[PDB]
Amino acid sequence: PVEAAKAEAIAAGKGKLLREEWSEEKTTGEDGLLEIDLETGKKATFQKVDAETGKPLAGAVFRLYRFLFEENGEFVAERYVLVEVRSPEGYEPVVNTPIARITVTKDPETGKVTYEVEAVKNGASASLDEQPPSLDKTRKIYNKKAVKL
Amino acid sequence: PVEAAKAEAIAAGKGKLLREEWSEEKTTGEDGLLEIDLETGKKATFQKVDAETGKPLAGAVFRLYRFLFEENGEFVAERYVLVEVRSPEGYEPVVNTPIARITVTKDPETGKVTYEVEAVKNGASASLDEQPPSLDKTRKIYNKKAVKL
Amino acid sequence: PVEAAKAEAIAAGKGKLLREEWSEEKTTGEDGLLEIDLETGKKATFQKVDAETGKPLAGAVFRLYRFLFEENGEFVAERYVLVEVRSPEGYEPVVNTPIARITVTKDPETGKVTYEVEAVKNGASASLDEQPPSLDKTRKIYNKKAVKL
Amino acid sequence: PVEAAKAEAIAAGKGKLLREEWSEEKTTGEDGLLEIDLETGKKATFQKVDAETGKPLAGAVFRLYRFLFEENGEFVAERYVLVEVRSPEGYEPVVNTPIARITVTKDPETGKVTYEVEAVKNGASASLDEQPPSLDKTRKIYNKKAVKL
Amino acid sequence: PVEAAKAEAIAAGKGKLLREEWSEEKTTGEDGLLEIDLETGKKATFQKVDAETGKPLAGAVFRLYRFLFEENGEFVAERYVLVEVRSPEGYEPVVNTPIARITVTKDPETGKVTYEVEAVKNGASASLDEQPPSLDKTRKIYNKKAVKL
Amino acid sequence: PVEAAKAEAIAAGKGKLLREEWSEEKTTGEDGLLEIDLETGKKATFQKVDAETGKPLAGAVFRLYRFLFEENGEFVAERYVLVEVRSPEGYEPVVNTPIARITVTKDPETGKVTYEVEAVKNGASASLDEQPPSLDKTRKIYNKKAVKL
Repeated sequence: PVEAAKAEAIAAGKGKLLREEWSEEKTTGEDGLLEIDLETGKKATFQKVDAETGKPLAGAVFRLYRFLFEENGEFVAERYVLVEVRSPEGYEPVVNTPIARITVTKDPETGKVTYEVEAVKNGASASLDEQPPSLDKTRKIYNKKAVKL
Repeated sequence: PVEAAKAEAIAAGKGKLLREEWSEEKTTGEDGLLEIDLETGKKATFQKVDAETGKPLAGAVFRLYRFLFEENGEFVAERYVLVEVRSPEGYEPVVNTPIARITVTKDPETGKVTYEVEAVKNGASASLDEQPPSLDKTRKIYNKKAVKL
Repeated sequence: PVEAAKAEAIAAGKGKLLREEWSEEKTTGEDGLLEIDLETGKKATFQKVDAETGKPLAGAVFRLYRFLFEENGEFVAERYVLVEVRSPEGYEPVVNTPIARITVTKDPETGKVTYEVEAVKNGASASLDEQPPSLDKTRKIYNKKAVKL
Repeated sequence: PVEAAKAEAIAAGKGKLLREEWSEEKTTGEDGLLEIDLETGKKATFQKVDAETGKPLAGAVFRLYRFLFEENGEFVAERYVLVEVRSPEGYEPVVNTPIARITVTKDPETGKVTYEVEAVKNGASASLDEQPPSLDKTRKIYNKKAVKL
Repeated sequence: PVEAAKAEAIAAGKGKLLREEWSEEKTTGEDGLLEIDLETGKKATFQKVDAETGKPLAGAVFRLYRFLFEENGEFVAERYVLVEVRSPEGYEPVVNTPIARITVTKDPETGKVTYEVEAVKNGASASLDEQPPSLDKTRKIYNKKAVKL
Repeated sequence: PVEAAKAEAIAAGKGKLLREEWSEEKTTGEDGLLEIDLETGKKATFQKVDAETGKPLAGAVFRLYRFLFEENGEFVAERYVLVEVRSPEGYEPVVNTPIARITVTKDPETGKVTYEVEAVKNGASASLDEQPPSLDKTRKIYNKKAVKL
């Protein structure tokens, strides 16, 4: 979990680990919504939905890990990793699996904050949707239901 | 190992990682006993026994990891994790698997030290016994022997 | 990856984690060569070769992780871990698997730097060769090709 | 400066230094006002005034230092120290002198944030006013003007 | 205070700061005694006495600062610094002045703990006595009384 | 010393302290020369000379402190501070006084290393010369001799 999150958060190039932080475990409601507030104050929105019906799912537990890296001995990178702690009941198990990666890159020539959301390419019962990496719209997360009999 | 120990040690709520420490690898003797001395000076006792005969087992290697967390931006939590490095010879392999979790919670209203021992719910050849979480008695650890032919 | 590297780097005895560092991802060329420059300035040479033909392999991605440990509350240990990020195309997958461990032990009685290269005993499609642990010669790394049909 | 601020910020009891942070140097305007935003979002207001006429003073440079302490091995204390970097022109010199100390004590039994503002008892040309230690009103800071001839 | 203690604690050679810790403020009783317990468990004894009469002095406030240094990129040095926070009433003021320095040097060839007590050569109203630097006997600290009229 | 060096090294803007390092105490020879090797490998040259005769001075003790700062929550600043530990014998005392400040600013748009040497504006018996802030030439340091009778 914490290191798999760290491996997805580590960027390309020389680097150093400065801080490991995490939020509280959040439980999705009937709207399937997960609102994570970054340190900069921006809200990144995710939605846990059924991979077939698209119905929003309650009972899914998430946790957001925050990593601070020194990059190239010149910058401080802030990389977030969203982890699904528990899949919703009746759905295929997703225990401590990273889903999304958020990179906060501040423009050096006096620019505003820029956020970029990537997906973790790991075969699991849950996966982030495919969309241009920006915080404009809500990013869906699909969960495979466990078929009985 | 170190992060699986960290994942079991991370509590519920906002948190930050402050320190990662570990003891020396200890090898159980014929009494099967493992005495771990916490930073507070208290001795937590564990016993490696056969899951069927109950005989105490020698040759099992353990290591105790100590994690310091900042919880809710107000407290410093000290969470220990016992890890079995190597199962005893002739027994099913248990390599770098967390077994127990110890939480040191000091009462804020001028209270003494309180210790709470939980078990790691991970299907493995070794597992901690079931008992009220207190350092009153010795907590057994059961190991499954590898049957030949 | 990062913690599996940390588990191989942790030595025997009381210890504490001080720093986690990593280099840039390096891609082996047609010579199969991987030159890693330690903090002391010494060059450790590795070569990615086919486990059968011995041909040097290009396209393999490596990353070197550096860990600083306080050992026994008296010394500062510097332990490197070489990790293969991606196996060369057409070869069996080796994703984020530690391969080698390098220990920098400086002689306390005013001695020069001494380097010791061990191998990670984990069954994988890639493995370090067998040789006395010293930085005298190039240490080969064997990769199993994926046979088609 | 930084350590004199640290000495005023260190509380009574066992303690450890976790983080040293500081804000930007702020320059008082014609209103003499200095608005410092703590990490919790609260605004502590100070006013640089003449010790005799009471006129608000511009040109005074301040810097706010933030210290994180582990107290008694159980809590994380956040102690702020206001430092006057440069006195206003024509006034007696106050170079890198601590003035006020702010302690953020969060009630452990699920209570809101409580802030307490103390003064540094060091004989200098500038000094904080005397008032109950709370963030209800603006705390004045008096500066002694340099009389000519 | 904290940095003047750090300057006396910094040894000769390349070094790095790892941890800053301090004990509680202790107040000398009628016996003038100050018992400081190092992390290793040893007790270093000091006695605050009048520089002329030799009478033990009560009301003196002390604080022990503990510094952890990485020395020469090979060792972890533990350097203590005793600081007199307040001189006893009726005696010349000694505010936040370092007095003694304690170095814990563990023998590398499997030797026991060795402690060495030096004095801070700073002209002040209080000063440590002169004695071979070992924890065998109680080290006196002399205080100059303020003569009236 | 260490904090006075830190105060001169702290730049303008939001900041955080990451590391405090120092070199070995160096003693100037008959050439008065002091060669400090930064972490980047560049050599900054200083020369201790008499403020009147200009004769190079031996016996002066220096120490170079290195500070790593996080600036504006985006960059990692490396600020060096040269401190004169002891003035040469027969010269006015200069004990633990900062002299020069070196800032290593790497150009963000893929530029080489740039070094800038400032002087500490503190009235003392020793002072750095006046020259454009670059590592092109040797920067002299003037020392006032103590006149007898």
